[PDB]
Amino acid sequence: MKTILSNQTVDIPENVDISLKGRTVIVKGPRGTLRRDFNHINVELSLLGKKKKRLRVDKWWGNRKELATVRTICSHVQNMIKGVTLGFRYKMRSVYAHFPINVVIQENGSLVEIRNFLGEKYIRRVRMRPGVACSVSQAQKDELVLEGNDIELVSNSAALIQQATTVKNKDIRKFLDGIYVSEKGTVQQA
RNA sequence: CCAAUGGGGCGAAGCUACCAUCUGUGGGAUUAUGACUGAACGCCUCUAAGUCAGAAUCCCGCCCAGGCGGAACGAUAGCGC
Ligand SMILES: [Mg+2]
Ligand SMILES: [Mg+2]
Ligand SMILES: [Mg+2]
Ligand SMILES: [Mg+2]
Ligand SMILES: [Mg+2]
Ligand SMILES: [Mg+2]
Repeated sequence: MKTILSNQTVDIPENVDISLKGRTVIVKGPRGTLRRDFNHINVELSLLGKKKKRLRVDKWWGNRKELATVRTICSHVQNMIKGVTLGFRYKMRSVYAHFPINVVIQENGSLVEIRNFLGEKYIRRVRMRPGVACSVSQAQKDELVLEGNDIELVSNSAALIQQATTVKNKDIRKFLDGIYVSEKGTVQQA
């Protein structure tokens, strides 16, 4: 049936000062600014309270499919606040059996050269979205580190190289090779 | 010269043979599929809203023809403003 009211609040930390024009939200703070346009979701955004301490999202007279769309806005706003405060440092491992996967990074995090995967002479030049920085960390042999603010762009850049390092026309249950996401965390801790 | 091209050789030009030689292209949205974020369902989840990769398929290009479709320009005789 049409549920008369569904709502969920987001308590924002004092380091962040959010605002909104219409239904598009912006989140700024220490690391940078992140925007998201909500023109597909059709809800009410109340930015109430002095010092803008909480964001409320209403849905009036919507059945189950639009009631499912209420918590996802809360989740995207909380992910954006987490990206602005802390960030998204996706650590990921290069698993191989025989051939060492040669990974190097061109243009300070914009492109990844992937070489020597199952003895293939073809190289993969996988380009990240601007905003995501790829790097090789210290004290670890096979490691790729993806830094960024937008969880969409960082995890999409992870999925690009994870689907680039795939084994074709073989048994992937035996050939356990490729670069795979290992740790999903933040840049700085809290 | 005649023998309805008399016959037999070689043979210009022209046509001709994968029987000689030359050439045959680039993108877009996407199917299947694999995924990202994320609820419904405190968790999970490729999907519900949103997003990515994606192909002899589809469409466009390149190419062939040019609309009872247009075009700018030139010259306009007893002829136009
Ligand atoms: Mg086989
Ligand atoms: Mg002859
Ligand atoms: Mg001859
Ligand atoms: Mg395409
Ligand atoms: Mg799908
Ligand atoms: Mg796509």
